[PDB]
Amino acid sequence: MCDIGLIGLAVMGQNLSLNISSKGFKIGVYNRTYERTEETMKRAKEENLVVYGYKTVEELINNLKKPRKVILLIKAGPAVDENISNILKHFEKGDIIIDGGNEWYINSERRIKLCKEKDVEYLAMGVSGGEAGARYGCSFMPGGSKYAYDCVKEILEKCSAQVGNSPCVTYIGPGSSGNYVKMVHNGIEYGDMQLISESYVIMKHILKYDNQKLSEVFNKWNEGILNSYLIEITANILAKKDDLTNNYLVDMILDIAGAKGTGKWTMLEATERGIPCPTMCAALDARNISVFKELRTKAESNFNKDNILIDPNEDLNDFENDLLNALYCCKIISYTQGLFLLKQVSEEMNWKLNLGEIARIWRGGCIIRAVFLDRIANAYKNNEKLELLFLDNEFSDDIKNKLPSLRKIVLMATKYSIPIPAFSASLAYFQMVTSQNLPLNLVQAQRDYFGSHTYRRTDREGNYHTLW
Amino acid sequence: MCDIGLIGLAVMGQNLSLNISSKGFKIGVYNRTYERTEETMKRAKEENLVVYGYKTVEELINNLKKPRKVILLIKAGPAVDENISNILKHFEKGDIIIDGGNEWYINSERRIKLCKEKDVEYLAMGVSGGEAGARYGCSFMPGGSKYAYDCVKEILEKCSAQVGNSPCVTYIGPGSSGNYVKMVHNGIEYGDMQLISESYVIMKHILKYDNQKLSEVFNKWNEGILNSYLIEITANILAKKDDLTNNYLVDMILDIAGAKGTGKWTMLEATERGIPCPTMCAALDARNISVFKELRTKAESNFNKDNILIDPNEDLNDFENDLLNALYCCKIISYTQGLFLLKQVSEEMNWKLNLGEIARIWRGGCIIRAVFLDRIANAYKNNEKLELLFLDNEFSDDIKNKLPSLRKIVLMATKYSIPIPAFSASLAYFQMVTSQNLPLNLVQAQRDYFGSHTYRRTDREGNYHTLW
Ligand SMILES: O=C(O)[C@H](O)[C@@H](O)[C@H](O)[C@H](O)COP(=O)(O)O
Ligand SMILES: O=C(O)[C@H](O)[C@@H](O)[C@H](O)[C@H](O)COP(=O)(O)O
Repeated sequence: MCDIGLIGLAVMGQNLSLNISSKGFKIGVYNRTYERTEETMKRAKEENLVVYGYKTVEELINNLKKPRKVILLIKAGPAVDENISNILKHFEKGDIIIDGGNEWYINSERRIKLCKEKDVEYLAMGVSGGEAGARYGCSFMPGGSKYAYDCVKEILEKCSAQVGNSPCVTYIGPGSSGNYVKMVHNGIEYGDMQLISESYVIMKHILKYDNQKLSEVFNKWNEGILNSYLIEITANILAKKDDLTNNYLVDMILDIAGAKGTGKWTMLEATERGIPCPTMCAALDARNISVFKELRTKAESNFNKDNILIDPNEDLNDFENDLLNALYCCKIISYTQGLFLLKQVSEEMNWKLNLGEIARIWRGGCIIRAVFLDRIANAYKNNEKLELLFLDNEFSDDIKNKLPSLRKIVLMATKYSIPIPAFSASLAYFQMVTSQNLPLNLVQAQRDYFGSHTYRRTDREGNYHTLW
Repeated sequence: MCDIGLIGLAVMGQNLSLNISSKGFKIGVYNRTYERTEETMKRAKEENLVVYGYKTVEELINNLKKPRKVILLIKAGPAVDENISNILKHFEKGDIIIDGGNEWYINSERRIKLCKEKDVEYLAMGVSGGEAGARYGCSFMPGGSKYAYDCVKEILEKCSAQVGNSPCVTYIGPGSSGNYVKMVHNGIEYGDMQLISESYVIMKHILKYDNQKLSEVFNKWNEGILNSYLIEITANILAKKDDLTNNYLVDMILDIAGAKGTGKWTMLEATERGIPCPTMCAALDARNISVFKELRTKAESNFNKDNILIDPNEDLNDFENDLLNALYCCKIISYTQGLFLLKQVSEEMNWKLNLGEIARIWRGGCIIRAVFLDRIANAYKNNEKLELLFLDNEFSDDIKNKLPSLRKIVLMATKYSIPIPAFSASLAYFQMVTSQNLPLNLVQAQRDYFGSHTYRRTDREGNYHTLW
């Protein structure tokens, strides 16, 4: 009888099935369109692996060891609820459903209560790493039933990416906390990509770097503190030549960014809970503005973007190194926002999130993977209740040393009309959060003036209304 | 019998009752606690007006002319639905309920459906102007039943603020469109207040203006193109002396901004629909960051904000005039965002909003009222298909002449570490919306690299996936 089952056999589910099989576990798979089941078994025997395929969910469930465990890798929608409903007709007390898709956390909360009515345990698990990580080692973010986690943790530990001896998996917490952490991972991923792209236009249009010089700089950055998956693939992307023309492939790609929800969800949560995530908004702003390609073209035909002619007396020596420090400084600031969001939500939901553990399993497998995440992990291992990431002693020193470079980059970009919303939003966020006194005193005065909303004073307690 | 009735006698409801009476209409009022109903009648006596009070809602409904019209000014919550149901137990076919509170538009849609099942017409009406506007003239944003609007239009026209002889009321559209327009008014208002507060901190910390000079500058600006309620009251606020100390009152106000939902709702709507509103995020970011007053104090103690020492050879000539032009430029950009939001939402909701009419009724009564809004109303009445506000010929000229001032302001603020998120977000929004090519090509290549999401090409049709 099978150790675990998996429903949903796109390339993601196929690769995870091969991953589980290659680790010595016997796995049964199902997919309504049977050719995907056939493709999985074909790929398994081509790699000398064993994957059992069944034509129905009933036959798959019947071949599962007790306690029965099934992984769901189905595109988000009513097809997930239809499969859960069908599974609950054959599962019994103590069996486990594991949803591995990018889900909105409120949806998983509903499915947890529904399965619990039949005493079926539910694990809502975020997965990061794509098709490659699904096959060779990804980052698992399971949350929900701790009992469910314990029954499957050996599979997750062996199939996840390994950072030294440490598997990239942890018990996130109860309920839908696993979906929430994976959502925030993608939100942070949105920010890193927007910051990298802004570094790309800064060197292209201020330093006049061609695509070959750009790829070299990113590869040089990947050898240092900025070592990361996104910096690495960016260096590869910028050097890629087109095979339909004689241009660079990145110059032939239409600048309309897609998006599938997780970035928007992070933003909705930050707005609703009053948690400031300015770098998040900048990344979303860029993607949402890019959609209106025809309007942007007509708008530029009225507001012509003149070609950037650099002042010959412009001090641009060490500017490339200033940009390195600024981009690193912005990652500290951006991750501070994301980790602050996770901390406040954990406190509001009583999830008891372990931010050091979350940072640890983000060191490999996932998209934001970087040696940067090992520094974050160490910061929270030393202070589990750290309020803001850059208040850690080491990160604080990094900020104090690299912030002048950030100001220099924002200055030059502003002077030459280069849009850098994520860079400037990150600098603004740091300056406001480190300001004991902000101009919201005037805002409060205005609100009392036109709305009689009252205000508080600095020198005494109470709520005061003034006849201005 | 009474021409109309009003339920809910806080200061807003009391003043509107006096307003309706002062315009010649016979109005009956009711409040759950009878103490407020008496107070309304005493104040009516003292102002040589007559307002009829009733002890229960049944007597009020019995004294209404057909078609019966009742105005609701109840604090948002279940009490609104409770009063609606209580009213539906006595209204007949063709009677009208008008809700005037700051309501979330989805909740009004529900109340419109229920009242329509009882054949009672519903009017969800946004109201802006505060206590003074309720008494002497506010901006009414009624949406829903066109039959209900036509039956109550003369009361709304005479009680609204008058710009010349044009009353600040219009039929917004069907459904809850009136609540949505009022919500976006507050969103724009949030942006105006944040931009003004950044002008204040720029002059205070870069130019070293004290409060007397600050008040003089805003008064000076109120005489020119920036003539507006918010600029005017800002001048009064900055000059206001505290009577408990010998300091300026605004300096004794704790910098923790309140917020009661409408600004947050505007951002939630923009985020969910993918409509870029970066200036709204900056306004909300500033208010949300201000709440963390204790963390901000601890943060500055570690990140000491040095005294802003201005370079003696810094060219600050015409800097005050650059700030004037920059603030006016940001208002153009911010209203471009908010009016684009209204346009896109009108399309998606099939509301057929008249942006020229909405701008017209925002010229008086409401908080954002300004001669600026007459220019906006004229721009849309000249071209009802205008897409972006700053694409109007005269607004386009303003951007071209004033955008260099905005760059100069952002440059100086960046150099001297002044957080100005709304100014920088406005400038970034303009530079992105007017960019034919944005670095989202790199983002699209990354998403195809790690997620196989495919990309589009600039030179041919189709969706392409590259083995990078
Ligand atoms: O962690 C990952 O492996 C990716 O982030 C994964 O979740 C997927 O690629 C998302 O769809 C990307 O997000 P967008 O499609 O919204 O850019
Ligand atoms: O248009 C108006 O007359 C005001 O905007 C009114 O709606 C009220 O004063 C809001 O409560 C202000 O908004 P906040 O309280 O969220 O700042």
